[PDB]
Amino acid sequence: DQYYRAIKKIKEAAEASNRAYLTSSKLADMLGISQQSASRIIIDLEKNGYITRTVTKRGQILNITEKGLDVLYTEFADLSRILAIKNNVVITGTVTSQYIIQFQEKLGIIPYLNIKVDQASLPELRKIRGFRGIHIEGFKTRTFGSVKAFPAKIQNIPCFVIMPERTVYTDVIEIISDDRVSVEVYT
Amino acid sequence: DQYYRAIKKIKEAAEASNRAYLTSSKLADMLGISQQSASRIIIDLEKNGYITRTVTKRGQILNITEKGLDVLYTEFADLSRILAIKNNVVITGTVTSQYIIQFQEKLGIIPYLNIKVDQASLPELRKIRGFRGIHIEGFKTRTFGSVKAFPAKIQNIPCFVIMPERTVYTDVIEIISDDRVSVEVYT
Repeated sequence: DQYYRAIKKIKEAAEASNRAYLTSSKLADMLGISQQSASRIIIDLEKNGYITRTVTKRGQILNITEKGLDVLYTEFADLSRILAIKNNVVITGTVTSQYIIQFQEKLGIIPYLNIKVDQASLPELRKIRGFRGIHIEGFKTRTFGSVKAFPAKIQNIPCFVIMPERTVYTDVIEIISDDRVSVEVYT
Repeated sequence: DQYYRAIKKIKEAAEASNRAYLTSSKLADMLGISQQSASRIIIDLEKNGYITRTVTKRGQILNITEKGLDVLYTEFADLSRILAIKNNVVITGTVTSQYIIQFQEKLGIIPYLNIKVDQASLPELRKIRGFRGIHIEGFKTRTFGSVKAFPAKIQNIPCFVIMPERTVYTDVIEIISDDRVSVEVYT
C-alpha cells in the first residue's frame, strides 16, 4: 500500500514511459513522507524487483519493472472485479513452435498451443495477468503451483489461456482447448 | 490507503451489494491488523461519511456510502489514466426541468440542459465521477470550486458534462453545449 502508492506515483511520474527521474527527496514530497521513509521504500522496491534504480550524469532514474507494473494491473483488475466493471481483452501475436482432471471438471472440456504476443499487445497481456481467472489448484507430489485459466476465443472457437498463478513475465502464452493470430480473452 | 484498503475489503465482502456483516475483529483479520486498529478505522470511516454502521439483532452491518464508493471509483479511474486503459461510458436517463471564459478557452465553445440518470446507469455515473475530466479553475470573489468537464455526445452531437470537483452525489447531471436520453461520456 505505501508500497502500492510509491509504485503508482513512480509510474505516474514516468508518464507515458516506465522511467522517471526521481530522488528519494522528490518521491518523499510526492508521497507526503520523510526523505528517510522514501529512501527505505526505494531500496525495498529495488531489492524485491518492483523497480530498478539507475544513477546517471543526469540524475537518478527509477524504472518500473514488469513486476512493478503487475502490482498496478492487479489493483486495476481487483477494482474491476469488485465494482463489476467489464474489461475483456484482445491480444494478437504469432503462433510459435491432477491438472488434467481439474481442466475436465472446472472447464468442462477434454484437454488436448503456444503464441508469441506482439509488443503492441503487451499492455493487454499485462492487464490479463492482473485478473484471477478460473482457479486451478496446485498440489504436493515437490509442490506444484496453482494455475489461472481464462476463457478465450480464437476465430470464435473457445479455448483457455493457461498461466501460473505465480506470474511469470514472458511474451509467450499457452492455450488449451477441447501464422498471425487474434485472441479475445475474458476476464 | 489503510483506509482505501478497509473500504475496498468492505465492498469486497459486500459482494454484489453495498452492505456487509462485519465486526471490527473480522475486518481486522481480513486486513492483517489488530482489532483496535480496525475499531479505530471503522469509527473514522463512519464519522467521515465513507461507510455507515448499523447494529441489528443479526449483527453489525457496515454499509459503503456513495462517498465510500467514490474512493474506489477514483482509484479505478487513476489506474485507467496511469495505465492508459480506455473506459468511456454510456449513461441513459430522462430530461428534466469567469467560468464562461474558461469554457470558451479550454473547450473552444460558446456556452448557451439537465438529465436525471436512470438507477441502472448509476454505476456508470459513479465511474465518470472518479475521473478528472477537463479542469476548469475555481476562484475567489466567496471561493468558488473548480469544475470538471467531460466531452460527451448526445445523438452524436458533442457537448460536455459539467460537475463540481468536490463531488456531489446526485442522479442529476448538467450538460453544456455550443424525453429519454443516451449520453456517451469520454473519460
